[PDB]
Parts: sequence; C-alpha cells; structure tokens
Amino acid sequence: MENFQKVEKIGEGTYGVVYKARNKLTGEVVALKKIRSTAIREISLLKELNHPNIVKLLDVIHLYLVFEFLHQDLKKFMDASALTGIPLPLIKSYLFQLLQGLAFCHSHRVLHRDLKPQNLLINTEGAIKLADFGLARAFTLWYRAPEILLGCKYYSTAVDIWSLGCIFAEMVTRRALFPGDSEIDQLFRIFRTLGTPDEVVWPGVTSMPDYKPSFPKWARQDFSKVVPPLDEDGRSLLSQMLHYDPNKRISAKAALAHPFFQDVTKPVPHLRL
Ligand SMILES: NC(=O)[C@H]1C(=O)NC(=O)N(c2ccccc2)C1=O
Repeated sequence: MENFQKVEKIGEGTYGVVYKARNKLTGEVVALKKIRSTAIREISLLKELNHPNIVKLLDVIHLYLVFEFLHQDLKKFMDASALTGIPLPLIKSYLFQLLQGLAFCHSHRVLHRDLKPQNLLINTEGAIKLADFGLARAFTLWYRAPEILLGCKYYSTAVDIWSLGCIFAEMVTRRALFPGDSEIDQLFRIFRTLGTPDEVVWPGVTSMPDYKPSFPKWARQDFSKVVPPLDEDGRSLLSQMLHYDPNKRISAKAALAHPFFQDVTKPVPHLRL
C-alpha cells in the first residue's frame, strides 16, 4: 500500500502472503500481511492488546495487517538447533515469556487458538513474541487441543496451554510430539501417547460431539519416556499443560508460579540473521 515499499517476501501463512516492508513516511521496517465488519472490528480490538511478548499489530488497512517486524521464528531456530538442541535455560526463558503473553491475552478473554512454532517470533535480545494472536476468531493440526479435535464448540483459553505444551516438548526433544496428517491420526497420535481418554481422566469426554466409544484403547505412556531427558520440574509442568481435561489443565498464570521457573533467567540466543 502507498505508505510502504515491499522489501522481500518473508513467506506465507493461513491468512496470506507475508512481506518485509519499509514505511516510507518513517523508514520503519514492518511485516505486511495480505489477507485472502465484525472481522475488522475484532481485528481492530487487537491493536489495543499490547504486551511485550505479543507481536504488535500497528494498523489495519482495509485487508493488510501491518505488524511489528522480527527476523526469525522459532521453527527456523529449532531447525537450525536440531543437531545440538536449544539449551535448557533458553527453552525455559521462552516458555516463561510465552506464558506471560498468554496470561495477558487470556486475562482479556482473547485466545490464539492456532499456536505453532512458525507463529513464535524471536529477536537477538532474547525475546520471543506471539504472532497472529486473535486472528483466528477475527476471521498444522499438530498443536491442536483434543477438545477441538473432538468437536467442542465452546473451547477455552486452555487450548493455548495445550499448544504451548506441545511446543515445549518439541524444543526439548527436537521432534514434534504429535505430527498428524488427519484429525483422526492427530487424535490417535495423542491417544497412543497419553492413552485414550475416558470419563476417569476427562469427565464428560464421552459426551463430546466427535467422541466414539469404538476408539482404540491405548494405555498411557510415562512423561519420562515422552520428553527425555527433561528434569522432574519440567516434566511435571509439561504433564499439567497436557492434561486432557481443560479444567484440570494448568492456567498460564498458574504455570508461571511452577518451580520449573524458580531459576528462570533470560539468555540470549545465537542468531544468524
Ligand atoms: N510479524 C510477523 O507476523 C512476521 C514477522 O515479523 N516475521 C516473520 O518472519 N514472519 C513469518 C514467520 C514464519 C513464516 C512466514 C513469516 C512473520 O509472520
């Protein structure tokens, strides 16, 4: 658009093509997202959701969304760190920061609903920020909470804690926890790991729209097997983020007080930009 000069195509997304652009009025570099009234209302409310761990929506040019620009996303970083693995102190700092952003948005009744590594942006200062926050409501299974896969219509902020659980496990193991090709394959990958849910562990699950009594019954695996060699604090946190039951699932604000974060620090990553 006339205020901007597109500098380079960054890539793509569920919403459209993403470009690095330069504001000609001010020389600021931004991310410009070309999208494919209640939507623009909703998208616009997102302008007021400012937190240091949420990528800032600067304006909405009715659609192009102009966002604050960051050089790298967590998927690129993990891919680069795949041989060696991200050091624990950094995983912990990132998790802590993402929990802060979530707790903020969740306090304002705003959910992401589509968290994935390509949506988590990182800088050289050690920050990590949530991109595309809110855009789903305003208008890749791998990070989807089981309530959504089972057809719940009124899912909650819990869904983002699940997604972040899955990411936390991926940073630690250097492998996606639940890499599904179908909703059913997504769900079976989950069940094969945490076991097939039932009323014991998830009260009301059997009433979910897509629940089937004929689901194969798998036994739960130990978390020490799922995220070796994460320590006890980390595993304990992770198990609470990955509870089937959305009401048992730890809140972002609760997670921040977990003892895994007792010695959280803010390391700086090794970025090649
Ligand atoms: N602000 C953003 O949403 C973008 C950003 O600043 N930088 C960035 O690399 N991306 C991006 C991330 C992953 C794939 C394609 C583009 C953003 O979406």
